[PDB]
Amino acid sequence: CDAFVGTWKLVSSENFDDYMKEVGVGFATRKVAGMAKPNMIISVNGDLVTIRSESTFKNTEISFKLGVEFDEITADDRKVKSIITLDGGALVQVQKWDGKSTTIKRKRDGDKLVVECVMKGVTSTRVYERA
Ligand SMILES: COC(=O)c1sc(-c2cccs2)cc1NC(=O)/C=C\C(=O)O
Repeated sequence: CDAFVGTWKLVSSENFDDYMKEVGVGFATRKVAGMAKPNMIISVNGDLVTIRSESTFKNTEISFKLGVEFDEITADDRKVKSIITLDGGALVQVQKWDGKSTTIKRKRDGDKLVVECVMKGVTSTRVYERA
């Protein structure tokens, strides 16, 4: 996942509130998520990949190996089982909890890192560029 390594800053967000509503995120948390201007910092050390999200409002970090299930507490405070794979050159994360699932796809497109979050056909698109 060398293509993904770096510090990325948010440049656009589309349909994020509706996505969060579909997942079940509370009103106040959606408000915070909507106004935050996060950086996404991706690094690799051998077979261990780390993805950090940082803003004045919230900091999250996951460290994982491709294709190995791990436990995660999400930014919106869900406890999920996550599996991340490299699928068509994209990093694809599936989160499962309470019999539900959502997919977060991170892809490289030109100079952009495009993040697509989908649940039950509701999709948010958040685009990042190098900081
Ligand atoms: C279902 O809930 C989510 O998808 C939440 S809550 C949240 C928060 C940030 C700060 C407080 S809560 C961020 C996200 N998600 C993305 O932020 C996912 C895409 C990204 O990395 O840009």
